[PDB]
Amino acid sequence: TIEDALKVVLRTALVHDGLARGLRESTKALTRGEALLVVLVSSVTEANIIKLVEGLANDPENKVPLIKVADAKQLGEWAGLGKIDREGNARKVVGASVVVVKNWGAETDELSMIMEHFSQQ
RNA sequence: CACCACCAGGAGUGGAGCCUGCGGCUUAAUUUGACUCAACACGGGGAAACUCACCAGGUCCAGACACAAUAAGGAUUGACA
Ligand SMILES: [Mg+2]
Ligand SMILES: [Mg+2]
Ligand SMILES: [Mg+2]
Ligand SMILES: [Mg+2]
Repeated sequence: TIEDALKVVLRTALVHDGLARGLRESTKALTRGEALLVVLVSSVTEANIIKLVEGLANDPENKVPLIKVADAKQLGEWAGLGKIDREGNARKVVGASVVVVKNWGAETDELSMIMEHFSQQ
């Protein structure tokens, strides 16, 4: 439970339609006040998705949430991309790089837990 | 036995001009069914479009669902001039 509970803050976020999944979507979404928590890959390739979304979320005003995690293929199952098959093993999905969140669909204590790790260590 | 037969009759039709239905001819198409009574102002069929089925052209999917493929560093949709 050492900071891999970001799945459950994302999973309750999806049920209240609050993930602007996708490089195009996220970049559009976080170029407004919608940017509420952001999740990034470490690096996929060629370093420029890494440059681009970081510079937009590093604006000179308060809107700087940023969380740095591992490769994208896991991350799509960490978000909602449907591969349930009513819990069956089959992965029919792809992996996203940048998920930006709006409104997080919840009141979770893990939601309480997560920002504090984002704030204090 | 019977004016969907005759008798004694009446009013006609068949002639004419138009209206309408069928065959034919023509047509890109002149959509089609029904040929004695028991087909032919019949399909309640008096069709400008629609009806509409025919002809000449142009859109759309309104091809459920399942399994594969594709694919959030975009599977696909819409459009101003
Ligand atoms: Mg006459
Ligand atoms: Mg007729
Ligand atoms: Mg007729
Ligand atoms: Mg037709």
